[PDB]
Amino acid sequence: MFKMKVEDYFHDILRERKIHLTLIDPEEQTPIARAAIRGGTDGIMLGGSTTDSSELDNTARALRENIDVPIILFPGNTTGVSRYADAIFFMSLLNSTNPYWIIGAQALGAATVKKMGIEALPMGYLVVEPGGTVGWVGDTKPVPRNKPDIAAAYAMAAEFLGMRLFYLEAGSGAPEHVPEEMIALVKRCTDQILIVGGGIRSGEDAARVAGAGADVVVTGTDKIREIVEGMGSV
Amino acid sequence: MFKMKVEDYFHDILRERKIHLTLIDPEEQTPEEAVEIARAAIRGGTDGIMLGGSTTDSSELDNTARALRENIDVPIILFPGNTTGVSRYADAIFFMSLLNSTNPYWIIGAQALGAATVKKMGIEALPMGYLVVEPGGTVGWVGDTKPVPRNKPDIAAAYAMAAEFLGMRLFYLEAGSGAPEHVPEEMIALVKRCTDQILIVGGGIRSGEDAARVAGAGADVVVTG
Amino acid sequence: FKMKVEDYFHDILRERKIHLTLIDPEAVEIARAAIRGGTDGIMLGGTARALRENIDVPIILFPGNTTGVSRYADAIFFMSLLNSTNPYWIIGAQALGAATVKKMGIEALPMGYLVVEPGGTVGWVGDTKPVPRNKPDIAAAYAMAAEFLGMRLFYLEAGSGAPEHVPEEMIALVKRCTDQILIVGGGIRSGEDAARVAGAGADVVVT
Amino acid sequence: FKMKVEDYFHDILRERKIHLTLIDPEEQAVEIARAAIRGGTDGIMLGGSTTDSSELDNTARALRENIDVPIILFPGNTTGVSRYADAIFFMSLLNSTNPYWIIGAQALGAATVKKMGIEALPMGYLVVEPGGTVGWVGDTKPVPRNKPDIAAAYAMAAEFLGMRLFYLEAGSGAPEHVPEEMIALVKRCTDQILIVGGGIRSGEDAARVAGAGADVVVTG
Amino acid sequence: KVEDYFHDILRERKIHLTLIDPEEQTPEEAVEIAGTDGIMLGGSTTDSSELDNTARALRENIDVPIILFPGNTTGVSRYADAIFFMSLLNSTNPYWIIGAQALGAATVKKMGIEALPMGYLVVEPGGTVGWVGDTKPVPRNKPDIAAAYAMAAEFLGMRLFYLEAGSGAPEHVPEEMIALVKRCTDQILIVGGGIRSGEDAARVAGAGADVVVTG
Amino acid sequence: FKMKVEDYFHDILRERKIHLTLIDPEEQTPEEAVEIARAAIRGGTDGIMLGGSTTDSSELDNTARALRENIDVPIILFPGNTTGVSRYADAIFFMSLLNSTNPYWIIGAQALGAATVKKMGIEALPMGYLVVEPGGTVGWVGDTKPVPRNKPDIAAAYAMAAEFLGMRLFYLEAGSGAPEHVPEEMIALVKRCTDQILIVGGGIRSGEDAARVAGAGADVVVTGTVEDKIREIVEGMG
Ligand SMILES: O=P(O)(O)OC[C@@H](O)CO
Ligand SMILES: O=P(O)(O)OC[C@@H](O)CO
Ligand SMILES: O=P(O)(O)OC[C@@H](O)CO
Ligand SMILES: O=P(O)(O)OC[C@@H](O)CO
Ligand SMILES: O=P(O)(O)OC[C@@H](O)CO
Ligand SMILES: O=P(O)(O)OC[C@@H](O)CO
Repeated sequence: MFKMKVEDYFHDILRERKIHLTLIDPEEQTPIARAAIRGGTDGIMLGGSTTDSSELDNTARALRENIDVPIILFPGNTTGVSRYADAIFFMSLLNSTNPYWIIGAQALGAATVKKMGIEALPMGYLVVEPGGTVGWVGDTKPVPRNKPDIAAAYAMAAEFLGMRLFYLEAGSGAPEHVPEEMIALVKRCTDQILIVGGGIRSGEDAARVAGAGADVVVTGTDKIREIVEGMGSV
Repeated sequence: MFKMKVEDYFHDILRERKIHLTLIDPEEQTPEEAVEIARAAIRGGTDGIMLGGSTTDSSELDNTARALRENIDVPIILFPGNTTGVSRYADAIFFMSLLNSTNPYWIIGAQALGAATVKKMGIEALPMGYLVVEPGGTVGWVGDTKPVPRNKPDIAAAYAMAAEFLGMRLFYLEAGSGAPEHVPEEMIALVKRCTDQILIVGGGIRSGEDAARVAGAGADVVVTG
Repeated sequence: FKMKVEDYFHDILRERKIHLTLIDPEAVEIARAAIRGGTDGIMLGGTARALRENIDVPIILFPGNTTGVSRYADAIFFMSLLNSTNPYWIIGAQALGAATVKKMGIEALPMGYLVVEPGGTVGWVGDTKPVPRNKPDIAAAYAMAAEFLGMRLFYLEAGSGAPEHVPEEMIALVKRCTDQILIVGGGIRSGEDAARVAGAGADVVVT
Repeated sequence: FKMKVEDYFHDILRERKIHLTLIDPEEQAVEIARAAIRGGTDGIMLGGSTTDSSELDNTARALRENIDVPIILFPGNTTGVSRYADAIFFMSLLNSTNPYWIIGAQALGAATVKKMGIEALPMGYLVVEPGGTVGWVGDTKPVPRNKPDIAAAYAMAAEFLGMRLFYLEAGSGAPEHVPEEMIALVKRCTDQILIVGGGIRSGEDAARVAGAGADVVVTG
Repeated sequence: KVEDYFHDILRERKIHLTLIDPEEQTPEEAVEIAGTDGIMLGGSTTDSSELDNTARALRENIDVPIILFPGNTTGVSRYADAIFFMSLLNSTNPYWIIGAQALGAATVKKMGIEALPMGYLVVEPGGTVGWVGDTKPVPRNKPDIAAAYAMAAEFLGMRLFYLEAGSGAPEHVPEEMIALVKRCTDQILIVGGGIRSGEDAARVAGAGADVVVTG
Repeated sequence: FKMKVEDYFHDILRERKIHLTLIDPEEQTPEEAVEIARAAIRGGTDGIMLGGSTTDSSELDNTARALRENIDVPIILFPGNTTGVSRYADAIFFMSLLNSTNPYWIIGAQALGAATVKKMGIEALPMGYLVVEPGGTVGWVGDTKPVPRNKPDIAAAYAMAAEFLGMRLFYLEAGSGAPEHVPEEMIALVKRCTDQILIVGGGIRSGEDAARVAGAGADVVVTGTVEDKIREIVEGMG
């Protein structure tokens, strides 16, 4: 459970340091969080995939009882809403060619998010030139790694549309994380909480990305203390 | 000129009454004539001048905008139909997403292409969800939309709620220029109940009676062209 | 509920036409009323509804999205929204939801899903071009293509609350052109509405 | 007298693999068919292009004269139908972003197929990286070679939709054939006749693709 | 020859074209159907051999041009005099705009067939081609949209423009819209749709249409 | 007094191949843009293309005005959107992005901008616009499926389709800053199949790039990213 707003919780940490989140997939796990908190994670991301909304419920239920960091929903589809979470990344897949992933899915799930109490964090979601499975399923045109002006352009548009958070996604298991240059440019152009995930395995991966401008660092694939150490090194 | 935040000005008015905006098209008359229309429209007690509604030459836009910014003291707000709808002579821009388009260009593409320009200029950006209702008019057709049916307010509410969650503080229920009937009072009423958005309404609003129903139905802002 | 619903269907179709009751999500009372009214099954579409249990007719999931899969059901109309303009509703959603259907035991009935004018809400959310009521040649064309692709079931959807049900001409023509279990829904309120649809060729009626 | 092509296929699959030879009507030649049967092909696939339906008819007629194995149409558009064939791969290009290649073209060509007697084998058609010309013309998002889970997802969806055959397409002339992992995975997940084509030139390529799970191998 | 055939006639009067469908009657019956100035052959995506025989049957027995009116790549046949090589402009599907055309271009070049560049626009309600073509029919109350497309088509080099109400359409491409489109471009303006009565033809032709098509 | 731009082209094409210099208004001021033009003209460029980006039309006008004052070669608009129209130009490439998956870039944008082009005096040159691998930013923004470099038949197919639809000009686009220009084989095939003024841009930096591209069949050569480099390029094309 988490008493207060997750968004204020984020600003609270950001006064002093950078934020780390651990991404858990229910299909893969059985209702790791505790280990990642012993490493120094500041929150648990839950979802990322299209899977039956009951393995989610059980994993979500199990977590809310036993951990004291926020559970934030990371929906890969409308199957990603669960009342047992503390907040949801209410995201738009901005660089999709399919309106379903941009606003369609979002419209169908809004009543569910509202009927429940869940805090909704507005987030622009942008796939970078590898992109992993989400890039493919999300019908995206991945942003080339050497075209940061494009990423920055979408970051600026997201902000003007009211999205206070921006997520640079290289896709799960990306060989290399989002380019340092791309992150820096986005940080230069907006006042958004800049989140970066994908391909971040080593503390050095975390140092480069954190140093590049990222306010938040997401990881799914202790390794965590190595990572969180890395993000402190800068 | 207007100097201060157009959004605070809106909230200032909303404490006491509902807002009215006049939509002028640069394509349809000369800059002098629009000032005439504008200056005239201020006599009714309009609270601002919306400028756009069409995809047209960005030089007529500039010229009409310049002429207005000099001669009126109410806010000049851009109502862009494309990236051609941006001008530094305006006080704010409705930075809008055409939510029920089947084409990503009208949802995020155009917005992405014009954002650097909007930031390079000083223009204040009001985040706005833009939703076309049946019949949808010309913008419905050009915008590659599936107009929200008039007997499907649940759909309107669904997109309005999502817009809010995405950070869009304003919502525009658009029936399109020359709409035979304004957006149904039912749709407006439901949308107002479900969100904490400034609910803007345009399309087919001609008479005071239309304005009484639409405003009375829940609309915080009414637009007439 | 043992066992195959497709066999349950064929067994009945030997003697009469099938009726299915569509429940939208918890009042068991509605199912039981329609079951003593002589319905042959419960369609469940928009979520547990473990409440059967209390029923002895099949529970068939009628999904509006990937959120429509539940292990307490007996079968799923595993459907493709054929006349959608969005690949998501034709095969995309189906591909993302396929593993769950296999992970559970749920029997999957292959079904073509076709929206007819006016199309209702499913037509709109589904990004469809509803088949016009005076264009049955199109309906038949899609029924045949669906069948050639292996879809043994075909669903003529006018959308919930349709002012008029699917045209009689359209139903008849599709049945003449294929060897499918022909389901028709939308706008069916009166027995007379049910008389037209049933008489025209429909093997299954939904209300 | 003549048996169905699907039944013909199952008869072989009881004992051994299955091989089909892909002929393009546009590119030339009953010589090629006759030659490939002496090698041990089990059938002749006819198509691969969107091209005039007269080059097809003529090639189909000539073939139907000189061989005793099935002629199976492999259509690139509604122009790929000819009454001189024994069966048609009635396919949906599943990972296309364009509804025309998924169901639209199929809807337009259906009556023509019905008017003729042609046996229609229901087949899911999936383009794998790199994808070749069909990948480009077909408006596809090729399934990446290290994302077999995606391939398996579509094989399962195809099956649930009634498609008894599944075609893993790497595109004509692809440098690498569809990966063994993907083939292995897709065969594990469905009870479909699993066809695999593209880039299979050497005997080793066919041994690997066959060994990985492919029930049918295609060579053009 | 066929484009010149057209310009010569329009000097004095308006052109009329008769639309015959190969699917709907036998070639003998088709030769029979043929004061019309030409025979259009198509309207559908249909068996491509029904096309060939009907074209042959036509090509021998008449002295007016047989002009292909393709609904898809199945619509090219070597026995015709000309082809409307057309783009379905207000389609949401790139296949009907340029995709099909690219797939069919080599066939047209391989034959000698004369290709007339034509913008093809479905107007409300639009009929079957509008539906199959994945169109957003131009509303009957928006001639500005039609004209905008007529102008863009012309700038792209399309000398002919076709205002389509759809086969069997209950009502006209509207009087007006034709007028506006004619005012705004220098194209050979073709109109089809539910033109049934002699009264309809006076209206459509008089309104600005250079060409009237009837099936 | 002034000559249409297409006739200007035909005149040069009687004897030699054409060179055009592509300036982006966003990337430098009008003063600096005049410098590029004037330098590019002392090297034998035959014209100045104006566009290349989706950017506010006030930088365009100012760059366009400044040019119209100081040079006597034609100013041709190279629009990236309807914001790419300026009344101060001599002609516009009225183009369709043929291998886009989005109808907006194929005809939609063109339809919304047509009234403006007609209302102004601007000469409209009909042009098929085809993005080749890698495609650059326009390939990405334009929602394209870039023609693979080993698929000249695809390029030729669209070139043939463009011509039949009345498009007298064809542009093979490798994208700004492309590591390598459009393949020779691809250009050759496109020239063999049509009688279009065949334009090629992208990745053309050196005189050899231009010699090879020119030699392959290209009637026209566009270059932007790179001042008297032009003299090498125009030399190469001889
Ligand atoms: O590659 P990993 O570390 O699993 O990252 C997951 C990705 O979804 C974060 O955005
Ligand atoms: O009905 P009018 O007065 O044209 O106003 C409609 C306007 O909201 C369209 O943008
Ligand atoms: O109109 P009813 O009877 O509810 O039927 C609708 C159903 O077929 C689809 O939801
Ligand atoms: O011609 P190849 O490369 O063998 O490929 C066969 C077929 O699968 C391609 O359509
Ligand atoms: O059959 P009608 O309604 O006369 O029209 C046919 C032709 O106009 C179709 O383009
Ligand atoms: O690589 P450059 O020289 O900038 O050329 C690109 C230009 O041709 C865009 O089409």
